[PDB]
Amino acid sequence: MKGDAKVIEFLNAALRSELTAISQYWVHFRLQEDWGLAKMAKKSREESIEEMGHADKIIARILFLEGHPNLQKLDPLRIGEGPRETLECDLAGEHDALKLYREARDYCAEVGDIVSKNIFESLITDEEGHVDFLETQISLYDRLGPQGFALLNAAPMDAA
Amino acid sequence: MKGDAKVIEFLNAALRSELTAISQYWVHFRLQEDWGLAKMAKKSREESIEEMGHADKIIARILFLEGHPNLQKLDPLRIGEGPRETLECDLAGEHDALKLYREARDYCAEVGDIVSKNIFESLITDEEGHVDFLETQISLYDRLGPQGFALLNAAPMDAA
Amino acid sequence: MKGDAKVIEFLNAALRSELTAISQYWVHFRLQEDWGLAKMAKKSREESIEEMGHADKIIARILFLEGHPNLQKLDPLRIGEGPRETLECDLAGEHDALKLYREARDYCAEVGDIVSKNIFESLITDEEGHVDFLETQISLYDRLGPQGFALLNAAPMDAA
Amino acid sequence: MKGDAKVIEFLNAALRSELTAISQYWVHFRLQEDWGLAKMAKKSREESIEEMGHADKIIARILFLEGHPNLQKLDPLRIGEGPRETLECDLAGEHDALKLYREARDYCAEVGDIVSKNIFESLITDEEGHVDFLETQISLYDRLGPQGFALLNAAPMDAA
Amino acid sequence: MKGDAKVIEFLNAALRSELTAISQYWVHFRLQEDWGLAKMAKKSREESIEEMGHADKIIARILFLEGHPNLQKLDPLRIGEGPRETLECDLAGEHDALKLYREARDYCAEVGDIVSKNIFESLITDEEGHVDFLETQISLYDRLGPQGFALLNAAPMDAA
Amino acid sequence: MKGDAKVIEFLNAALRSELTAISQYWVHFRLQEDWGLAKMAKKSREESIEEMGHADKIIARILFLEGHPNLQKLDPLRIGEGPRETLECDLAGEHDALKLYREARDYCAEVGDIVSKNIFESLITDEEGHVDFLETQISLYDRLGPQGFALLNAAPMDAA
Amino acid sequence: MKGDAKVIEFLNAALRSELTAISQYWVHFRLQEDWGLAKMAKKSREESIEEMGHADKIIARILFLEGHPNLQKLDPLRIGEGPRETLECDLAGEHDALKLYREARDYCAEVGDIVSKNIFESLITDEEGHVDFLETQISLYDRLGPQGFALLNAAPMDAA
Ligand code: HEM
Ligand code: HEM
Ligand code: HEM
Ligand code: HEM
Repeated sequence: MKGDAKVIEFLNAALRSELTAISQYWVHFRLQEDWGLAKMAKKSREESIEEMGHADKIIARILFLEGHPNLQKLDPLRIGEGPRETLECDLAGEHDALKLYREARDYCAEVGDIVSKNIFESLITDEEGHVDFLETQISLYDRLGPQGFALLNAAPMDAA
Repeated sequence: MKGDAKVIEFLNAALRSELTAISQYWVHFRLQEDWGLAKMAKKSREESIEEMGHADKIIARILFLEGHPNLQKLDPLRIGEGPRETLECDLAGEHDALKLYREARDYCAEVGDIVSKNIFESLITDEEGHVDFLETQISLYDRLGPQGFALLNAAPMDAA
Repeated sequence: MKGDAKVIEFLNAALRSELTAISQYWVHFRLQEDWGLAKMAKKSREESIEEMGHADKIIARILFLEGHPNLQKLDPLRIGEGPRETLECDLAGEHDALKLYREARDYCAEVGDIVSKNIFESLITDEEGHVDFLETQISLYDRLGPQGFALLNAAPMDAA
Repeated sequence: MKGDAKVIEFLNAALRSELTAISQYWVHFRLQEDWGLAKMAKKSREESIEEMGHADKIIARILFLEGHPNLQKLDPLRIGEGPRETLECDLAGEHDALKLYREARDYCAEVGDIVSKNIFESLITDEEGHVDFLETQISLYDRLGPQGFALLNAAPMDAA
Repeated sequence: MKGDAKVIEFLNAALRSELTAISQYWVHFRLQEDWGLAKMAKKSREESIEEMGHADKIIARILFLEGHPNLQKLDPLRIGEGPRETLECDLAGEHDALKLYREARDYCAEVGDIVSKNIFESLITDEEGHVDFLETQISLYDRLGPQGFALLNAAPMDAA
Repeated sequence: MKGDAKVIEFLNAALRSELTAISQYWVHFRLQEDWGLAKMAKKSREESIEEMGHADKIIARILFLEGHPNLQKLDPLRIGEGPRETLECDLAGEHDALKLYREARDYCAEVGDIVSKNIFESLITDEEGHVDFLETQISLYDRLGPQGFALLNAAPMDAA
Repeated sequence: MKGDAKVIEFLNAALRSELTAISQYWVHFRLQEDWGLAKMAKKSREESIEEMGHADKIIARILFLEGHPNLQKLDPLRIGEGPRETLECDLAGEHDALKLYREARDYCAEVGDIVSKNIFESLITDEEGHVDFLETQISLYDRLGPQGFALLNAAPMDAA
């Protein structure tokens, strides 16, 4: 089914946004793992794998609309150099993604592409979910303090 | 453990090579799925997920050597526009990767980084495995013919 | 139990014939596997393992008759360079073996070695079984055609 | 993948070495069985089947490197005429094989064929394992004495 | 079905041969048991029960051919007075039986009694099996020596 | 199999290094247990038992090469007097061991002792694994702080 | 609980005695394994692991009494060069240990350290157990003779 050229552009931009999130979360997972914050690390791994799912879903929609998925580049990565910074960087990436999705979503509605519109409403919904979580974690980070938060998310020497 | 600067460079190049393979295989999976060649598609999905594993393994080694993993860019993608071309493109990517790995591997040996050396020997071994498979598939493609090969790797209308 | 010198000669010739078949079938298995004709390959592997059994059985009979089993040489191998040729080469080897077994069998009867005679009748029976199969496969090969036969005996990319 | 002509030569020589071991072990199994040394016989059968595995593995590597596996001939067989001699003959064959493998292995390294190199390191490792075992058995043979060793490896009249 | 008078004669002679073997094996079982060679004894018991089966099979064939089975007498028994002698006596009895069976077998063939012929081929086959075993045991006896062989086939004081 | 005198020297040095690690880890386990840091203690016990395995493996290789394993002495022990010091002492011991293994490993390669070489590559790989872990733990120790780290690795009064 | 300085000295001497036994038994296990005396070897492995338990128990008591466990040295090792010698060397080590334990035990009683006293009574009891066993084995060794004993404790070629 031939799709609206601009909807395809939006989908490809969202895809690039996702590919960026995937790598950012995965690096954070690895980084957090090496810091000994296993519990924080597992969450990052999960979020990265969630984005992989979004990316796949989007690539399929692009092909169906007869466009060409472009995974050649990523937007700028934001790698935190510490526990709190990674939360900040991930949150920063979510806000940019939500901005982009709300925009794409409005355009899909205007052009009448119902299915593509709902995909963005679904993505918007998932991203607000991550935002909710990160905000709660950042809030808990300040309340507990650097050491306390690290303790809560660290693994004992005899773990796994 | 501080690592040899050039070993880290090689690891980051191998990582970029892998991130490229991951996306190339995934696009091929999606493309093959839309062509109705489900069986060919599932194989591509598997190979893409194998590369994801390699990438993760490499990022961890980089962090351990105290380097910084860089997933900001991918090498040029090779997207086939048909069944046979995708096999060709994937095979082309394997040869470039093997070339790079044999090079990195020699350098690790020369510098004495035993563990990093074996990682490249492991990657070289896996890639020769994929090459073996692709060559057999390309050979089978020419023997069966375009239609015959597509038939062998297609899914009936009542599938899954 | 001391056996008839010539029966032992026949047994050693049959053994050499079998050792030849074992290797011919095994190479064909490997060759067919690399061609992507897995189903054809599995049959060759089975036949090779059947011959291994015959060989073992014959070596035991030779030792019992107090002779010396000689596995130092094989008769000329017939390696096909393609699907149909391998069927032809295997069929060619069966005919030579049957010829030899019918001869040995008559001699065992003449000399009165009942048990050795039945072993050759058993071998003759198994070989006629393989001949039956190969003839049916060759016939099916011509009916289906090169591509069709290869298709029927090929494995999909997502196999095993 | 086209391979180095000399690596293929080495692989075919190793193959010939293995085909030789297979038959030597199998004859020893049969011989030992007729002597009533069932326990010694079962070990020989196992070792013969191990070599069969090595041979298969090597034939596959040869085909992948686009060479032609040659199973037409075997190196000279060494058939012991008694319990201790068979141990000696098998040990003699191991030393020749190890010599050949260490040589092939060095060449693979020099030419940079990593995978083929590791195959020879794997074979070298397995062969040193058999050598270890045989040396321990020969040592135990002299300590126990001909009759004692035969007793330890013999089966009672009511066995199996 | 009225049978050939001479085939019936042969069957009755074979029967007498078997009734003889049954008792010879059973006495040997008992003797060996009293000597404390339980493992040697169990084998003799098994062989005796095998012959019982042969005898039954033969009596049935005789009745079918409308002849009269005669179990009134046995051929001369051969009772060994020691471990090795019993093996010798049993082996001596096998050779006489095989001689008789090969003779009966030829006659059945000449007269065209197919079924009776195969019975003798079956008996010949079983007897060569026992001969094979006994020869291996006698060989093992000389290799191990009187004491060693007795040890291998003896039961500990706390057995069964 | 007679081995290279100097390879045996290296193996015995590696053995001494391992016997040292075994006792150092075990004392640390006991010490940490008495401090109430059960989780830290269990990890030390595991590492000590890992080294026991290495030691056994090395003693076996020495005997095979016909050398004489020498477990009469240990290198200087490094007993920490507190949580962080034990991590430091264990890390210090790993670096010395890696130094020794890389040296032995190069020599095995030079002399062509393939199997012994791989044992050192295996040991080097395991030790880099422990180093990775200890570095992550030391890093986590400074991030959490003395009290926080002790808390994370301590057992409640109602434990086990 | 601060302990009697001399009790701690005795405990550390007993510890050194045990660390010595551990290594002596383990070397004997390995040696016996290479000789092909698997059954004798498994017993040595068990005894070595028993001593490991004693050592651990003693180190814990030392720490509780606020002393410092010293595993830096071992008493002189006694490595037998043959089956019977290893039994002799192990027995020699037991007698020295018992001598030391009876001495430490008396001192603990005199000073009133009840718990430490019972530990030595427990060790004395276990050691007399090993002595009982070794004496029975040495006696059985002379009764059976070198070859007979080796036979009883050897493993067949098809073992494990
Ligand atoms: C940044 C590089 C990537 C890394 C490090 C990575 C890592 C992983 C790993 C190791 C898994 C296996 C499941 C598990 O570990 O629990 C996984 C699964 C998956 N990845 Fe990736 N991945 C990467 C990129 C991608 C991208 C860009 C795509 C394709 C568009 C993708 C799509 C998927 C999907 C859909 C799964 C789920 C598979 C399943 O569980 O059935 N991944 N990835
Ligand atoms: C020289 C004469 C040979 C004899 C008498 C012999 C005997 C045997 C026997 C009795 C089996 C039958 C299956 C079983 O026991 O489970 C076996 C298995 C096997 N043989 Fe042979 N063999 C011979 C040669 C070979 C050759 C030339 C190859 C390949 C180049 C080979 C490779 C194997 C393999 C891979 C198996 C394993 C089957 C499995 O576990 O799936 N054999 N052989
Ligand atoms: C000469 C003295 C014989 C002795 C001491 C003897 C001993 C034995 C023993 C102890 C059994 C009892 C069942 C069992 O153990 O399970 C057995 C089974 C048997 N005997 Fe005999 N037997 C003798 C003669 C015969 C004869 C003359 C025949 C037939 C002509 C014969 C045929 C059989 C058969 C067919 C069985 C198998 C039963 C079954 O498995 O269903 N036996 N015999
Ligand atoms: C001198 C060299 C030593 C060697 C070669 C050695 C060997 C072994 C082996 C192979 C194990 C591994 C686990 C298993 O087999 O299940 C074991 C277990 C054990 N070892 Fe050692 N060991 C040595 C020294 C020690 C020392 C110094 C101690 C303590 C002071 C010790 C205490 C133990 C304990 C308590 C276990 C029992 C594990 C359990 O059952 O939970 N070992 N040792």
